[PDB]
Amino acid sequence: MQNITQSWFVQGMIKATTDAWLKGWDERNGGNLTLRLDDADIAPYHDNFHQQPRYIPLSQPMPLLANTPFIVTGSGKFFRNVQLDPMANLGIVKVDSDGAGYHILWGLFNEAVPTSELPAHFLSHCERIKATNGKDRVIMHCHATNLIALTYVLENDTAVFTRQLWEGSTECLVVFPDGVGILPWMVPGTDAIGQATAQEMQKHSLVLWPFHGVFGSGPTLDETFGLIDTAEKSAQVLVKVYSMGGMKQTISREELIALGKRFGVTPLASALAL
Amino acid sequence: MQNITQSWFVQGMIKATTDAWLKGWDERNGGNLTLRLDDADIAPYHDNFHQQPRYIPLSQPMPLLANTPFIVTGSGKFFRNVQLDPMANLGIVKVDSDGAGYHILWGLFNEAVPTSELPAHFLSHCERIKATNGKDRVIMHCHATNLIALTYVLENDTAVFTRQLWEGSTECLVVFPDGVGILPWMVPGTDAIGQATAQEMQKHSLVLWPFHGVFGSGPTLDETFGLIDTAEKSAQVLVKVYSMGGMKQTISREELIALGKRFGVTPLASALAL
Amino acid sequence: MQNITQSWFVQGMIKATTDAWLKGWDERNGGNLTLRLDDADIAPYHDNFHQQPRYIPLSQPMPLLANTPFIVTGSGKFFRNVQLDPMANLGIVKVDSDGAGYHILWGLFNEAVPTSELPAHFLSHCERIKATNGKDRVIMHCHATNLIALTYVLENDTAVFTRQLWEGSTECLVVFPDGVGILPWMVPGTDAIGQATAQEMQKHSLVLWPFHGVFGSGPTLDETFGLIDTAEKSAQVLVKVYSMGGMKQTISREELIALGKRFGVTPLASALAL
Amino acid sequence: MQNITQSWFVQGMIKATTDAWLKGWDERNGGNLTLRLDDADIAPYHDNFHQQPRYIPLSQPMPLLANTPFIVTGSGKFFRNVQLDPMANLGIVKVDSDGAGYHILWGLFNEAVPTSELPAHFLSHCERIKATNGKDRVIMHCHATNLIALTYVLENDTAVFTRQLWEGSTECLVVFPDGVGILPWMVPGTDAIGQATAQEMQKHSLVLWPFHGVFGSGPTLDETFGLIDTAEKSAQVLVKVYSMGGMKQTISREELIALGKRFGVTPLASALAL
Ligand SMILES: [Ca+2]
Ligand SMILES: [Ca+2]
Ligand SMILES: [Ca+2]
Ligand SMILES: [Ca+2]
Ligand SMILES: [Zn+2]
Ligand SMILES: [Zn+2]
Ligand SMILES: [Zn+2]
Ligand SMILES: [Zn+2]
Ligand SMILES: [Zn+2]
Ligand SMILES: [Zn+2]
Ligand SMILES: [Zn+2]
Ligand SMILES: [Zn+2]
Repeated sequence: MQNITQSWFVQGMIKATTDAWLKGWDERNGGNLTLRLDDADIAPYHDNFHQQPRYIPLSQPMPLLANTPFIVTGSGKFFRNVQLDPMANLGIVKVDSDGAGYHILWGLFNEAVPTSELPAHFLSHCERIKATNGKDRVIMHCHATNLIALTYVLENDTAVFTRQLWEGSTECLVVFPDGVGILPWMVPGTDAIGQATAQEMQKHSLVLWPFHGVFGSGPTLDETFGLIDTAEKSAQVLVKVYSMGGMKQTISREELIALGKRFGVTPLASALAL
Repeated sequence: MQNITQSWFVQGMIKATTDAWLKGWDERNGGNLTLRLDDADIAPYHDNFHQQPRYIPLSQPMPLLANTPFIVTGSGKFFRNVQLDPMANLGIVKVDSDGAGYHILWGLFNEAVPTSELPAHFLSHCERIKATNGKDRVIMHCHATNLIALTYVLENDTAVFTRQLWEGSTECLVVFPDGVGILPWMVPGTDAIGQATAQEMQKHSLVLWPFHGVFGSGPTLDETFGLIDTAEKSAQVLVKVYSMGGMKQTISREELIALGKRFGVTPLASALAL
Repeated sequence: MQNITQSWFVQGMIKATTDAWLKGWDERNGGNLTLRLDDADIAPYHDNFHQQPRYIPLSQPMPLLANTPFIVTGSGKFFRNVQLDPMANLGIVKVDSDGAGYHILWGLFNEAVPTSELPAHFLSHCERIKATNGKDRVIMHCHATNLIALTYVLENDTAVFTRQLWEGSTECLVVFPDGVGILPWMVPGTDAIGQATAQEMQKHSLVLWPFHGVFGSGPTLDETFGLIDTAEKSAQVLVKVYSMGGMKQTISREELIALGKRFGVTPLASALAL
Repeated sequence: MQNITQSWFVQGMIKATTDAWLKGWDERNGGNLTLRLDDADIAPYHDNFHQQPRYIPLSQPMPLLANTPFIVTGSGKFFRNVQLDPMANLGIVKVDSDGAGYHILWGLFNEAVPTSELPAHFLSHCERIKATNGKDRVIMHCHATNLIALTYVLENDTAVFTRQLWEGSTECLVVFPDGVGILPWMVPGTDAIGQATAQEMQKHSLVLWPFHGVFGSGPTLDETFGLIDTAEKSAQVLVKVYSMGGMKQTISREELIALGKRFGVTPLASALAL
């Protein structure tokens, strides 16, 4: 075809990672981004693939993802660098017929260790597929600065934290009416945190990791980035308000109820009851 | 002609939306921008228009806008993306001979729903035309971060809020001597908030929506952006000052009076009396 | 020659104004920048000049500036736009043989009112020429955000304010050992504020206008920008420290004395005595 | 060859300095960056070198660096300008056979004074070579804003300061398990501060200079920048948290212990014991 680096999905991965870098959310190798593709996306470019795509087994088979391709940021790669060398910093993988492993079709020098966070991402993709009847395609982790700061000062409780974010920008209830699930602090990279995050993804499109960052899902790169950006903007507003001594006034429960009815969403009951 | 994407007004819309994106004012699809044009602006490009421009009725006819073209950001579009694909994210519309509806001449894939916020914008354009004897041409809504934060901590009163913004940068009284009208919180997208905003636009070039954002008017894209940027800069200064424990000294009433006389403006009486 | 827009000084004016825009210091038409040139800079380009350069008298003759060319930002122009259209937003002027007026050689559509702030700038250039035996060539005014915020919370006194800025970054005493002169608030654009600023320029390379901004001088665009940037960086640090409850420790008088001796500067006595 | 300005190491120096400029860490001539090269890096370009490379003696011979080339930012140069004119703002130097001096092979107009900070950098390179069995190649000094602010409000003690940075982003213990060494304030540019910094570099990859900035080491430009960026991001989070009234909850000692075991690092004992 044209080269795969000019494909919609490589260009989209470059845009999202670069935008997140520019926001200050992705120091060093902090953050990861995975996008579920279709065969029709990657098929024109198959002669650009690795001659012998490396195979990586999954310890935990995921048959819901059989035969499914993804484009991913590599483990240890810097979001800042994706724009400079997408083939070095991104990979295209395809899960096998059994969901027992994946082949690295393109990128990452055909190496296994830059795909280390994929089994955790894959667990969350699976729960988002089920929760959204296949609409969601993206899992994005970043170190969203104000959301992180808030985890040191707000109660790390889904209802309470959700409610404050809803109050901090009018749009938030409409963008994430299901709220933001808040886990306990957990050691990153473990089976435990991957399972716990996927469990929260059953009920929320946003999950926070206290003293660490955020994990979001959505149907497209832009919608997923925009979801995170909306929560982080509210957080930014809140950090300013709290630094000024706290809220003198805010959006009321009654107003939040009226907002949800107008926009035809069901706000998370526990956060709305506060 | 040359292509319409290189026209002064498409390029100007790209600049304004991109600049607002870069300021952090327009997460996701937050914000909207409409610019009133003349027939002479768009006429050279008419063979670039949609073959059969889609017609959208206005529930509320606006004869003051008969035969008037505009360029607009689409409903649901991201300011960040305007620079990447102006034809997808912007539309050119023209109100009909009766003010009873508009045709989508260009952009937006000739679709109706990305023009959903136009009847509210149009109500404010009408009041600004009358208030400025036709000089004002732009309505801009964005989520200006520090202005939003201030609505949680200052009294949401036109006089009081105006006065603080005037104190937070010397230029402000000269740039917006008529002040900043502050509405109650209202559900967005409703006839109620569109009418209420237009009512405030009779008396002010800036209107704030508590816990949401700002709505500004002016004669050009740059002047309208600059108006908002001036208020938001003052707000940024104020958030820092309030975070440091508040004002030790400030611009006095007497100084604000002297400033207005030198620059030949009439400052809003209620804000000046404080 | 090559076109004058590619000249070192037009390119330098673009860089400085653009960098200041990007810092957030120059909303709207806030700020102004003037650079003293030599005839040898502009001579190659004389056939690019206005056919009949417009003449503007100076109410206050300045014979020290006889025959001297400058490149300037226009009155009412936006720093953001200089990069897009330097000829519209910048002018080259040359003071006449008597210092009684200046000709607009290039730019600004050969119009007088975008040169309105020049008589004030010229007064400060004159005092900086005398104070530096002709080394200083630049006067820069901008709305440096943290410096502005500090004028609401620190005593607006040269010694006190200088001392805090020296404490807020180790470099500051070495970069501006003569300190920062602080005026009372004054109505901008007046003969009074222009004279008062020039009077302070006799003793300091930096002057602050409370609740407004900063005015700096130096030998080159980069050194002048860097001077302002150094003070503003210290201010940024200070705003954070004050927002966190104030200094637990700081640079001592004894340390500031040792710093000045090592770097061979004489720190402003009043600020050092505190 | 191709020109040396397109070499990996000139391009890398441009990227790192530009990125640091954009972060706000390197006002004026604040900051310095040195990268240890191999002969094979520079050899293709030798006919681009100065005809007669200037020789600069070292007062303190450093035989560990005999025959070793480096690329460096010049003394007095602005990080902002490196991208505009790398040959003016960068130099390539090579230490002689005895470690008694260095030749300026390229850049800096073959002048001595823009290499003034090299003997201090070289002392730290020597200790990092020994501490890392030759893996570390980069010394970077910058004025990282939030780290600087924190030195006015936290105890300037290695253990205490390290512990807070570890708490302010989960990654930090894994990225700098050896902690951040904190010196007393010292007059910059002196033999004393260069020796003291090198002494701290024996035990830490990061050193802070209170009321001034940070000094980091690592194997590549990206890893060194990323190290600093990680500490500075944590600092940014902390400044927000402290401005909001302090931590309500944080990462516990027990959690930090579990984190270090999972990632196979030995956290600095004193910081972990708190
Ligand atoms: Ca939950
Ligand atoms: Ca009003
Ligand atoms: Ca003085
Ligand atoms: Ca130590
Ligand atoms: Zn992470
Ligand atoms: Zn709960
Ligand atoms: Zn809005
Ligand atoms: Zn009122
Ligand atoms: Zn000004
Ligand atoms: Zn005094
Ligand atoms: Zn330094
Ligand atoms: Zn200790």
